[PDB]
Amino acid sequence: CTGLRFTDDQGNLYFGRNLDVGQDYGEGVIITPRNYPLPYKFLDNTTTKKAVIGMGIVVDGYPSYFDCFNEDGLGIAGLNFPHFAKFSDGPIDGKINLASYEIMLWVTQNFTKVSDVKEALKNVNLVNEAINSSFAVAPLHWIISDKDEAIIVEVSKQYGMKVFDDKLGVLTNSPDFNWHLTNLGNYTGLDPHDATAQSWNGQKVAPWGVGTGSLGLPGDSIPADRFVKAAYLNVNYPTVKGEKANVAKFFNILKSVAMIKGSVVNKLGSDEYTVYTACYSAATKTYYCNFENDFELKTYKLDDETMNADKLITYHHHHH
Amino acid sequence: CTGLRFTDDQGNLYFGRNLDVGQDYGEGVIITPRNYPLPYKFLDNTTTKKAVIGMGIVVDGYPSYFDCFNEDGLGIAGLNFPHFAKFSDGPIDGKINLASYEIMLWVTQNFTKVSDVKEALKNVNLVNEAINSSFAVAPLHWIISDKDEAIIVEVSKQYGMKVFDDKLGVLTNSPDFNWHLTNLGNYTGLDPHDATAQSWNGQKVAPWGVGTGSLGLPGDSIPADRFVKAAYLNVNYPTVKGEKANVAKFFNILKSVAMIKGSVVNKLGSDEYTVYTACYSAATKTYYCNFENDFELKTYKLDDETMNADKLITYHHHHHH
Amino acid sequence: CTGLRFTDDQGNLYFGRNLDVGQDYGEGVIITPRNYPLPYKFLDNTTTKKAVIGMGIVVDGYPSYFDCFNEDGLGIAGLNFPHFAKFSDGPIDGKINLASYEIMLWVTQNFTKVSDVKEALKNVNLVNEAINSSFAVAPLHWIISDKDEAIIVEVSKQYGMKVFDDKLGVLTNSPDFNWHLTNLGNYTGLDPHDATAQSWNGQKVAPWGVGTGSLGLPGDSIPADRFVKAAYLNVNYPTVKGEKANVAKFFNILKSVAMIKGSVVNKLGSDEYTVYTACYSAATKTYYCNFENDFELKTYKLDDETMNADKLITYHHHHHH
Amino acid sequence: CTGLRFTDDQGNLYFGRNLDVGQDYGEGVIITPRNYPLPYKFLDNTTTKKAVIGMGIVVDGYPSYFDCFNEDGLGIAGLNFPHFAKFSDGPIDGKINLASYEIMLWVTQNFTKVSDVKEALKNVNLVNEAINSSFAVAPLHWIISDKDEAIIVEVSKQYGMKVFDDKLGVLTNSPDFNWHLTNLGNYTGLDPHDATAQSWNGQKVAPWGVGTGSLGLPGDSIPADRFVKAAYLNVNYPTVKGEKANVAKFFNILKSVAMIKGSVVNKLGSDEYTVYTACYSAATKTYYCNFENDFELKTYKLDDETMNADKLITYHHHHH
Ligand code: NA
Ligand code: NA
Ligand code: NA
Ligand code: NA
Repeated sequence: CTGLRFTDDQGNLYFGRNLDVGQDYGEGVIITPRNYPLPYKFLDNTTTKKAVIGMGIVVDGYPSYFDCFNEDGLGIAGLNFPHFAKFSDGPIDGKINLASYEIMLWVTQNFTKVSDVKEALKNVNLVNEAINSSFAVAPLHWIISDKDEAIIVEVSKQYGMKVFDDKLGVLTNSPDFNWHLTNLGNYTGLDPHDATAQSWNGQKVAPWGVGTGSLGLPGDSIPADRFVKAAYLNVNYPTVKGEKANVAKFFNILKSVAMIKGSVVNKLGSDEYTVYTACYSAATKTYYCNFENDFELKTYKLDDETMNADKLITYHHHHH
Repeated sequence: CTGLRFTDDQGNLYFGRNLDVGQDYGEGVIITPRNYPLPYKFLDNTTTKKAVIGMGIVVDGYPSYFDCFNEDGLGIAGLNFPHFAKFSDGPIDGKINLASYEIMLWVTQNFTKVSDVKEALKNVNLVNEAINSSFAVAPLHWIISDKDEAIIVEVSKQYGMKVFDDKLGVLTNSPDFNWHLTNLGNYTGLDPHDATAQSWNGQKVAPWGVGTGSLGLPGDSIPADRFVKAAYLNVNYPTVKGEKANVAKFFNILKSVAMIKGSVVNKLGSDEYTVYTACYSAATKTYYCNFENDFELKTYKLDDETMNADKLITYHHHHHH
Repeated sequence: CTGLRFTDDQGNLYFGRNLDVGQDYGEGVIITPRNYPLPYKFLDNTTTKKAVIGMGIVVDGYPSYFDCFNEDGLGIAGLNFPHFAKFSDGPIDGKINLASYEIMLWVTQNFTKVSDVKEALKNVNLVNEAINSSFAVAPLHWIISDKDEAIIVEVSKQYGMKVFDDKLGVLTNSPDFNWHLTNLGNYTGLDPHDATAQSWNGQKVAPWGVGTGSLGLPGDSIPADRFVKAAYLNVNYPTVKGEKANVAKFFNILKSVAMIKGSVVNKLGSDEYTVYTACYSAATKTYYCNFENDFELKTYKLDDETMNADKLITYHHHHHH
Repeated sequence: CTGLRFTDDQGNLYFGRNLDVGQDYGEGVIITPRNYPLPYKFLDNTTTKKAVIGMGIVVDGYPSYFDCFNEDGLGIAGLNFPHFAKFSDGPIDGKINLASYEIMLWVTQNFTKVSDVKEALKNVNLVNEAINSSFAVAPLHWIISDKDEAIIVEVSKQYGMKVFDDKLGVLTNSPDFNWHLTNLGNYTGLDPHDATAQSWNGQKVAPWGVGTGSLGLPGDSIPADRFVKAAYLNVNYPTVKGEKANVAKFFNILKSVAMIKGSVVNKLGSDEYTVYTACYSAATKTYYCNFENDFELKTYKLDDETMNADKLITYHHHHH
């Protein structure tokens, strides 16, 4: 998995992710309308006040999102953080206690600004607790973004709860976010500008084509390598104008660091690959995605009809 | 540029390319119908006998293709081959003489099997002659494919004319094709299979995520590195079923090795990037494409209307750079 | 700099380092005998009780070691830790307070087991104090080893004081040690075993020579890359028998990751390179070393003469830079 | 294997090689004096006119050299060229026909200048013929050097006999020399100069230590990678003065690209590693070497005693 965000020139946000998995989770697009029942394990039950859209599954009427985005332009994506993620073994007195899966809707239902999320997370405790008996707790970390800033939320057995500002606009998987940030200093030799002809003791040594400035840029799917590549691409990609160009830019970057089917076989014998790429445009309230076996962009929208529906709106699962 | 071909389980061909350039050329999609006038610099002028589709420009009524594909399922793509490509000073008596730009139509008009193209090429001579004085001769090499085999055609100052079988189904830019083939032996350490946990003198060293067996796979846009990655992806991608799945597999692979805007600045100061990605599906006679600033797939078809049109059918030019 | 330790089949320790710098420091080999005066900034002044040998300079009669090893087979080496290393503003009541330069002698004089060093360090405080106003406080971290275990000591602004067990037997420079350890998981794809011939869609792709399983092993002098390579070599080098074979194995490994003159120019314009490589053999109490411009092994020994000398024994300084 | 040459400021040559093998060949240092019997398979038998030194084996009184150097400052080293090397299946009329193993002494006995070797090789045919019944033909290519130039001699089934000028002063193994030269253009992004701090969308990304300019320099033992690294090191290493400094420089470079024991296991189950590193100094007529298990430099010399001996002078085989 790779998460990505950036803005156009006028602060319109484009924010999304690749889902890179080794099995089928049965997910599909889900629109949660306003005034939908919203239970909490350790807080008063309530109802949604904001409509949200994203990809996920429905568990006894609870929309469990892999990524979701509210009508006000703030979203969150959950990505794998194995060997690090570890939540509290029980709620703590005086904290805002959330089972780790509840963070998706807690963030999208109560906030519109990342700066506010940041202040609220100072009294939040994430609890190691599953939705129900037949689910395990997923070892996730999260990227949260509005149009002004993105933060990384990580709760690990190594370091506890840490919240990072993410100026690169990217997130992958393990190890922890500061490790990845530190790793970038080893890639300062990268340069978009091509090299030119040289004399190696009088032997002409010259580029055969363009691209020689990025010698050393990794192209495999190791999380640290996708991180370096996605970060490099995102910060050097110019700002572009309009919905079509920005959506295209989003998919150009994430299809570049996609995990290609057949190139990764996990230790259990299964292919791991990017099953879908998705982008939320806050300006149009539109969720764009495509699939490993179906490349044309699909669109799903928060609008006056869907934001006010009486039930969840769920699209059949796209068969991988 | 990266060219790519493969087939599905029924022998349906999927064949196309990325165009990675640093300036605008005015190109767009062009259908050339049957019975369209076809001049030759050094051969008897004639008319097209098969319809073709692809990307290119029209120069004084002559469709000059970047890539093109005939209704019988054989296609060709021209890619840059700098510091190598060199053609004859003039025509040669006894040979089939073509200005190098004429090879696109000469191949798509006269053949349906790459086997026949291979035999005819033994008597072909490519000439260093431009279409007119406004254009320079482009230093190209070519990939040609039907459903059964793909070949690379390179005509160089170093080696003369060479024709290679291309079992990898990929082509990029310089150096020459046998150089790239030889390079693959240096990457036999790549493995789709993940590593597992190890004991480094009792220190547990274990992967953090999947992908560890492809350690060393280059991610940059140097032609050698795009060749290795593109070949590695193509040969390990499973054969898939149906038009939608195969077209998506094509774009999945070529977008993986696309040259991303902002990441490559040439020595003249211009961004080099993939301005379009195109796929020809021989089974539906459909040309698919999308662009750096417009990701939706656009489709264009050779069918009973377009193949018997009375003129060139030209779609508008999408601006870039 | 790269520090390295391992043992032979009998538990004889071989422990030393490369010094990779961009200027001359005047260093040379120094034997400090037993019963030599030993002042402390924040502790009762005393005398040495064990003889030590290593590389360093003498400042007003005080041997300031870059690395040093005591007659009981425990040693320590200081390596650069920039952008991390930070020590206390002043001493702290109740702690064993040391100016950071005093750690070399404090360790080699008071311990023979790394286990005891580990316990004492829980009450140690390192102070940001130079030896005098002519020298700046060096931003060091340390590797300490006996025959049984090696530890890394890092005192940083980011993390305070940390002590790590070092099963890899290696240390380089920044970032912090847990960062490097974590990095190793990304290199689980490395394999000493050669690849063999493969079929890439029927194209034979086969190694041209041995070594193909270590595809992706970095060859540059970035501290992260020297750490990965040095750890990989050390853990896969077989245990060897005898003094000559073990000393050679040591130099084989450290010369593999040496920083070669001319290949690294720092932002101030100076060449950074390995000016010397040194190995302490605990079994013979012998310090071996050679230099960038003099490859013969020079040897210096702690024995009954040098350990009971009446003064510091200093060998001449070999000029560099 | 890696071969290396360079000169000091006054044209004194330093020239040698690593031997990287997976088994023991029983080789040792051999001095061949003047007037020693020198048979040829396809030419008149003669005697040596120049003394030579180097590493090799003795086969029925014939010194079969892995590398050797004549008293006049010209040397040759044979290195592996598998899957390419292919010699003539029989002598050709009108050519100077040499069985491929005879080239070592033919070059060192008849020439002092590489420019002369170059002209003579135009009428030379290398023949696929073993020393005797119990030896196979080794698939070698060669590096030949005097103080002014080095050439690469390659006879392959792909390309026939080719002779290259070698301004890099290095040679490894397969593939062919022009392939390696072409490969350097892909590494033009390498720079000895360190990178400096950068702003990745306002995130400080800065080197943690020196060395960042050579991002992408390979450190494994694949022949193409040792070639790139050795070439880079040799052309950026400054010229140095005097015998000690130049011998040290030689070993610094070749120990850097050495094949370290335990890091390479071949498909038959054996470790491959650098068993010896050797350097001939033409100025002192001294052959320096050390070994994987014995690091102190050993020296062997062409002098008035050894150049005029009555038999071969052979040192017992160093046991690996
Ligand atoms: Na509740
Ligand atoms: Na004509
Ligand atoms: Na004191
Ligand atoms: Na004879």
